[PDB]
Amino acid sequence: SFHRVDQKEITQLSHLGQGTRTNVYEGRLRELRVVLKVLDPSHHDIALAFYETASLMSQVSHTHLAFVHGVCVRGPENIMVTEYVEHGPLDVWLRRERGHVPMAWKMVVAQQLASALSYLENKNLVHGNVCGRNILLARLGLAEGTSPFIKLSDPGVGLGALSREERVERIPWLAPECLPLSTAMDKWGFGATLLEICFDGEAPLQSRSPSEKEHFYQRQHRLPEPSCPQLATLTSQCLTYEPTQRPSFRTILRDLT
Amino acid sequence: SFHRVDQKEITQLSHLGQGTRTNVYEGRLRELRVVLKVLDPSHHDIALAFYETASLMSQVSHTHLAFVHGVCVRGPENIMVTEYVEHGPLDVWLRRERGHVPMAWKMVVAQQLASALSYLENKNLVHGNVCGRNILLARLGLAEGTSPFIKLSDPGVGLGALSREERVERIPWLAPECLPSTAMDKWGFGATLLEICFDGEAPLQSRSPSEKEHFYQRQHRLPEPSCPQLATLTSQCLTYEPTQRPSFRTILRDLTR
Ligand SMILES: CNC(=O)c1nnc(NC(=O)C2CC2)cc1Nc1cccc(-c2ncccn2)c1OC
Ligand SMILES: CNC(=O)c1nnc(NC(=O)C2CC2)cc1Nc1cccc(-c2ncccn2)c1OC
Repeated sequence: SFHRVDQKEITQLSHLGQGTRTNVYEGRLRELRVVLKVLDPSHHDIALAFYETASLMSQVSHTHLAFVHGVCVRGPENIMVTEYVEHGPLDVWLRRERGHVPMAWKMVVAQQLASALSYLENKNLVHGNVCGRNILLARLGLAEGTSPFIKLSDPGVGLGALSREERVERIPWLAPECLPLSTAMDKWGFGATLLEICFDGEAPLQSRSPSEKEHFYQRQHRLPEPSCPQLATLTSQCLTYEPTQRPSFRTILRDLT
Repeated sequence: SFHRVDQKEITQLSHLGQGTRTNVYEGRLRELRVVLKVLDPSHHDIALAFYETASLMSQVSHTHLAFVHGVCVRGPENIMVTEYVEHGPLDVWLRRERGHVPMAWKMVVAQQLASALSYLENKNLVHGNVCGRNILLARLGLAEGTSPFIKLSDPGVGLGALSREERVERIPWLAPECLPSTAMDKWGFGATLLEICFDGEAPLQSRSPSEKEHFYQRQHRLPEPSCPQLATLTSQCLTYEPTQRPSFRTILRDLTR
């Protein structure tokens, strides 16, 4: 379970984006600043998948995971009330500052992403949506002697409710076993996100057509090596088609530090 | 003197604000994150008050004073290359977080500002523009987190070069004797101490130039702070007799107890 929010406590403001089956808005919680994830009109299947995500996030506590205030369930409306994170999604930032993000900064982001993912591994919980967009910058770490500070977002509508078409869109982040749930899928996610971070918010296959994406996974191909050997080995280990072959986050965090 | 920065070394980024006769931009220095204070096309005396400010800031070193990198000369425009601090101006932050800033937080900021201002007093060096806006937050310190870490900015185009209209615009922070010495920063400190107490809202801010000037001409005194721990300190500071204002050595001593 998750905390219930009455429609009278939440105010909608600026549209920020569009998630899988959702529309992201800025909002107020009665007045604290929040983000409202408004689920589109849906079957009970999708509403339940949205609840599992709120629940996963509601029963966790880590310094590098966004907080969930609860869910507001009305007539045809489901709104996840979540933490507003100052500088927004990392992928957008990495594109804005393309060619000007040092290796040291990216490395911190990776340690923080893996610290957050080691905690869900030990509690045998699956995030299932690791990508640049779901990494939020609480602190930019642009000034000397200041490091970036991340906050991994809620995974949105759970993978179990998405269609093949929607799963194909999640490539290169989607684990190949997930194309047709284990914690090993977040190892593929962490891996494809390392690549996205190295290539300054430009993930491999991102421009490719759904068929070209689907074919790459069907033909069992592998993603490019990054432009920094500081992560080249770690990525090859994570981005293996064999789930059992992927390193544990305990191992990853060791391989980083 | 000060360092000469070529325009090849700098990169102008997003605009942050406007000062007296300047436009403030975020930027890069070849690679550090910097703040570029671009002076408007100016006459040799204005540019000299700008060069004098660069010089003051260049030839001083203090933990709680922002760093000046050098000066660039791009056609009619002069660029003061300064330090980028993580959270920017303090007034902006106090207004944003009004009614959520503990007295302790305000007292750490006060001492830190008195330290910077004592350093310059032992050096017999005036600032001339001590106001909330010229208080930069390197560490936010809410909550706890460790406590805040401010940096007093450069004062921009020196007072001496400004007009009556510009000097009036600096009320309530402008010392009354400066409307028609190191004593002026004691008023500036006092006026800022009110600004910090009233959560970034200074007295006379929203008033007309004639109302502001009239308040000073009629020798009218500013409000008492809602912070009782500062009532006497600011009363001693915000006096119309420069010689009746305490030294920063005294303010610091008093602040500890
Ligand atoms: C848990 N809190 C959050 O997720 C969240 N928090 N803060 C911000 N702040 C901001 O943006 C700041 C203004 C810059 C944005 C956030 N989410 C967000 C914004 C825009 C698009 C998406 C999206 N979601 C799924 C698919 C695609 N995009 C999205 O969710 C990740
Ligand atoms: C010496 N370095 C600086 O002054 C300075 N350094 N860092 C930040 N960081 C940021 O903001 C980053 C976004 C967090 C802001 C800074 N200055 C600043 C920002 C915006 C407006 C002004 C202005 N100056 C005079 C009058 C009115 N406004 C201004 O100068 C004080």
